[PDB]
Amino acid sequence: IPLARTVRCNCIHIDDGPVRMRAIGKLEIIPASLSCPRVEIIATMKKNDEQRCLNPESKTIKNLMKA
Amino acid sequence: IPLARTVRCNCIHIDDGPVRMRAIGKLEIIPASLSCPRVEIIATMKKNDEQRCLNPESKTIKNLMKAF
Amino acid sequence: ARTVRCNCIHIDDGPVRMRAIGKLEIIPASLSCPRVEIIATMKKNDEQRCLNPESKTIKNLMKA
Amino acid sequence: ARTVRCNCIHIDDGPVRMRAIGKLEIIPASLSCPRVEIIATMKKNDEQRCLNPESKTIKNLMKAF
Repeated sequence: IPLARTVRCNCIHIDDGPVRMRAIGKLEIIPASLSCPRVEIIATMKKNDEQRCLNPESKTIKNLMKA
Repeated sequence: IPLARTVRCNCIHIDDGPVRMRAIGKLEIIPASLSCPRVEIIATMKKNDEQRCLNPESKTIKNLMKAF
Repeated sequence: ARTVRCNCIHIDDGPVRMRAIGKLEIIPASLSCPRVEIIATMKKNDEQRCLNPESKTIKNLMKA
Repeated sequence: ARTVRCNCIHIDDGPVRMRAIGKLEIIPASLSCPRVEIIATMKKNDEQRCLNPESKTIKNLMKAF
């Protein structure tokens, strides 16, 4: 809880409306790094392979992730 | 996202947890800027000075917001 | 007794550009200030001012 | 006829630290690949390799606390 930290991440906007394994093609998890002090979760929906950034801090998201 | 863009924002982690307007001492809304290309919404919970970053794209949040 | 201890002593009405604001604060009604308050930090000079919650330039603006 | 298309040819059972992982691309069990595939891209050389979905170095690495 300081000021603005300059960061470099893939995800800028984080999609909210959840889903389930059924619709998700691939799930890409990216561990926290020096450039992006947070985990990034990018799902590719079989629906036109629409890529969506999810919130790793979200309960549902956590549930879906770990199996 | 065509790639990674260098960005400078107040919010790094978005508490996509729940809430509503009991408590919430204050709610800050920072329009999208050249430095952060998406609006930030910082809530200062009535209790304990604790600050939470809310997802501006969250239906609940857009509705909690469009309620002033 | 009619009493009030709010942050705003002055309420702006002069319409303001969506892009001229740097920050916006919404402090909801309380016993100490039964009225909602919206304080904007303008980009220019970073001057803080209060906008009318009831105003359209605001209701429209509130589609942030 | 018939056909089967999994991405993995080798399954790295050897341990691995979250430290050296760039990312995981977890692919859900499909009709074409009747199991889940977890491809890791090591930080080192950006090397890709498959890890066993049912291995501990993975389950504990499956971070969420």
